[PDB]
Amino acid sequence: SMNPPPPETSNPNKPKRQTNQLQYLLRVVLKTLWKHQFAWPFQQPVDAVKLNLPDYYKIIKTPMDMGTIKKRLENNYYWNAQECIQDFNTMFTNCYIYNKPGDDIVLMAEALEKLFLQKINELPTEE
Ligand SMILES: COc1cc(-c2cn(C)c(=O)c3cnccc23)cc(OC)c1CN(C)C
Repeated sequence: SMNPPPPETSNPNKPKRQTNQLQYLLRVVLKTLWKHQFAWPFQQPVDAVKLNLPDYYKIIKTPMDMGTIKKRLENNYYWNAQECIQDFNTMFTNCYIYNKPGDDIVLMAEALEKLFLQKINELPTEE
């Protein structure tokens, strides 16, 4: 019935770096997932008000979405690739916690996560 503030996508107090791995995450991983036919439920924060999900933010206390991850990558928010991978994992895990197995949203998250893992296993060695 009321949405929380969305996750931050900038913060001058957070340490940040540019790495070839973070470049890969934006140019390959995020690009591939963003354009996927099943991307759209994950491209913005869950609007629990508009979607009539009064329980969502009573269950999901660490929200994350690909729109936020996209902005964090574009804004050079991360210190390393593992911080970004964690955000993706939070997004997927939130979906499985809130929804039921076999739900359409869970099947779509599972398809995206399979592709995410295929791309992550080709993550370049840090130069
Ligand atoms: C970000 O946008 C959307 C999210 C969801 C959505 C996402 N996730 C992750 C969920 O767990 C979830 C759980 N229950 C119900 C809905 C969702 C659904 C959408 O449409 C049905 C849109 C589309 N909006 C333009 C309306």
